[PDB]
Amino acid sequence: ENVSGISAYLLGLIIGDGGLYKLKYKGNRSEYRVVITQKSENLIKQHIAPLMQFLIDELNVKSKIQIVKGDTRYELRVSSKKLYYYFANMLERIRLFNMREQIAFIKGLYVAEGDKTLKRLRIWNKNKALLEIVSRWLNNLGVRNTIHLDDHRHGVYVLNISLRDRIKFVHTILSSHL
DNA sequence: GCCTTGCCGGGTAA
DNA sequence: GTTCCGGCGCG
DNA sequence: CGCGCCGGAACTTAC
DNA sequence: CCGGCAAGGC
Ligand SMILES: [Mn+2]
Ligand SMILES: [Mn+2]
Repeated sequence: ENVSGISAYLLGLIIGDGGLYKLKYKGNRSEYRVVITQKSENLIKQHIAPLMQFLIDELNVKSKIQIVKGDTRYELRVSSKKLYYYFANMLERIRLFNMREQIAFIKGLYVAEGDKTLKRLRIWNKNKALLEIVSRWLNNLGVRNTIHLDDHRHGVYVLNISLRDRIKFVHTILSSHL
């Protein structure tokens, strides 16, 4: 719906700056976690949390949105087997995202781990396969780009968006909210 | 003269 | 970013 | 007994 | 994520 757009953006945040955790505790206890971390308390509570809350209402998830305070970051957390598989299944089908979903996800991923000086347009990730997919999406949207290994210390790849296509990128991806 | 982008080390924000 | 812990609830 | 939500926070590193 | 540097090209 418009639910798929919000979902693809949240998944961008999750993959970029959080995670999907399937945990096993003694014993045989368990937990399923949807997590976004971020430094800014305002960003988490006033922009990210209400979008998550909208999604929770839509899916009739009964879990609550937890915000947990670490010293270097705020952790938004939903403890929910259901929300978990929802995103986990959405991730494994990522190659089939429609255009509204691609744009939302790239935006979400850029909010998490894009170059925010905008002097340059770059996305960092260890996951080469994920970048190659975002690369294909950008090329279809008329945004030229390149991928290479940027940091040999942690195996981090960078996707570099050609500043030639700067204006089309900032308007189609960053400045579109649907 | 200037824009672009690969390189790579510091350390904040994951 | 990831994975411990102790807690509790529930059929 | 087995399993899933809560509330941390220590622990680790990818941006 | 940031940001200084340096090499290629218009
Ligand atoms: Mn990341
Ligand atoms: Mn981030």
